[PDB]
Amino acid sequence: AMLPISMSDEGDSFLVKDSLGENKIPKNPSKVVILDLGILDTFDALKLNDKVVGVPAKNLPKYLQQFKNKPSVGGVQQVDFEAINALKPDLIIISGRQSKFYDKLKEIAPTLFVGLDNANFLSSFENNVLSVAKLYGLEKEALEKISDIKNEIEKAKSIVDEDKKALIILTNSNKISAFGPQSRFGIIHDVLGINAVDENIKVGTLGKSINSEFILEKNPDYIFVVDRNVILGNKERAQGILDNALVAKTKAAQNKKIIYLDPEYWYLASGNGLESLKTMILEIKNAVK
Ligand SMILES: O=C(NCCCCCNC(=O)c1cccc(O)c1O)c1cccc(O)c1O
Ligand SMILES: [Fe+3]
Repeated sequence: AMLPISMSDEGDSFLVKDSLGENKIPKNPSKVVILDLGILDTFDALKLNDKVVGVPAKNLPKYLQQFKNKPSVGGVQQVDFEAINALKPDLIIISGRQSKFYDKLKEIAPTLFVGLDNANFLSSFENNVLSVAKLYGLEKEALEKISDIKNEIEKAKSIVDEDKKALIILTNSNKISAFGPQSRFGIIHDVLGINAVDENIKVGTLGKSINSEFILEKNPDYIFVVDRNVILGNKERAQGILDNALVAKTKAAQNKKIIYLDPEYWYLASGNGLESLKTMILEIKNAVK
C-alpha cells in the first residue's frame, strides 16, 4: 500500500508527511500551484478557486474551464519550472506524473503528493481530499461530499449484472493494451463491482499488449475503451482500430457495449475530484443501467 498523507498541527502550519517526503505547510495557503487535475476540481468543489495561482493549461480539460485564465505552469508532463518559480507559490500539489520532479519542485515550495493508490483507491481518495480540506478548515464540507460520492457508488454497484464481464483497454497509436483490477483503471472492477474477463491481467500504468484475437478469445460482455490518441493529439482513433471482424464477433460488439470512456477523465486521471469522480461513476453506471 502507498503510504497515506499524515498531518500534525503546529499552530500557523501543519507538518505533513506523504509517500515522497516531509513538508511544513502553512494553514490556509493562498498561492497554490496545482498539477493534479482531480485535486484542481476538488478546489473548485470546496470554493477554493481564488487560492489557485497556477495550473497546467496545456492539458486543461473541458470540465475545468473556470481555470483557463490562471497562470499556466505548462502541462501534466511538461512542467514549466521557470513559470512556477516566478509565481512564488506557498504550496505545490502533485500526483504521480510529477513525482520525477519532486526535488526540483521542493526547492521552490513545499510540495504535497496526492497520489491515488491503484490497489486502495477509495481510501487514498478520501485521504487526499481530507488532507487538502484540513489545510483550509473544511473537513466538514469535504466529508459531506465524500458521503455523496459513496452514495453514487452504491447506486452504481446495485445495477451491475453479476453474470456479465468486462475488459478494459487502452488504444495508443494503432496498438491495444489491456488493464485489469488494481491498474490505473482499476475502479471499474475494484470499486464499481464489474467482473473482469481475466483476473490475471495484473498491471499498473502500462497495459498488457494484446491484439483483437485476444479480445475475441475473451469475449467480454462490455469493453471499456480509453483512447490515449485523443489526449496526445494523434490521428488514430479507437473506433477505427476496433472496427474489424474479430471484435465484431464479441458479445460486447453485438450488444452495443463497446464504451468509449472520456479520456480527459480516465486517462488524465481526475479521480481526486469531488465532482469529476462522480461524473466517471455515472458514466460507468449509464453504460451498464
Ligand atoms: O511518468 C509518466 N509518463 C512518462 C512519460 C511518457 C511521455 C509521453 N507522454 C505524454 O505525452 C502524455 C501527455 C499527457 C498525459 C500523459 O499521461 C502523457 O503520457 C506517467 C506516470 C503516470 C501515469 C502516466 O500516464 C504517465 O504517462
Ligand atoms: Fe501518460
